[PDB]
Amino acid sequence: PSLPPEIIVISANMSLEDQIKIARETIPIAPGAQTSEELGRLTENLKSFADKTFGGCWQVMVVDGSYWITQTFVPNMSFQFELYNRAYLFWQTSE
Amino acid sequence: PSLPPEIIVISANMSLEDQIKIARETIPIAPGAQTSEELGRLTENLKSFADKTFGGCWQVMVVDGSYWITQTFVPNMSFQFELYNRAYLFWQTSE
Repeated sequence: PSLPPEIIVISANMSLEDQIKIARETIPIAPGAQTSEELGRLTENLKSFADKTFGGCWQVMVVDGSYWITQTFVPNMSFQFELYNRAYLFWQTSE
Repeated sequence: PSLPPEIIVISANMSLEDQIKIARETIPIAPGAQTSEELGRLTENLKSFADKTFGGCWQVMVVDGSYWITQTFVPNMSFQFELYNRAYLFWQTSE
């Protein structure tokens, strides 16, 4: 057990186990979605996936493009990975 | 007064007054930067601007592209605007 090659990690504060099961849930339903409500309830079923599995309130952000974040202290789990040149940002916002 | 026409507001939890001074500081130095060594430390002198002016720790994310966030309760000031088709996201992470 390791992360699929399809998934390219940008950043993680997280166990591989939790990265992997984010992997498994994401890769099948993610590439189907292309314009805006495709993605709108995609993020939402990803958020709703995390809250069920990992606990707390989660924020899921999807990006088509390139980005730059200041670095600051970020308290909860965060996972950032590219799947087929589309970025996925996960933040647990509560426990 | 009002916001310059260049700035297209995506979301705000903020006074116009505080939105405007983000406009003021951003528009001159933001469009100049294209490289990652530019933008990487652009976000940073934007963050470092907000922390001095508005207080607390801020997270500034710049995007070249299109994006989708889940909707959730977001506690502090947040401003999101497009300037010359490059989006700028501000989050105060503490006060």
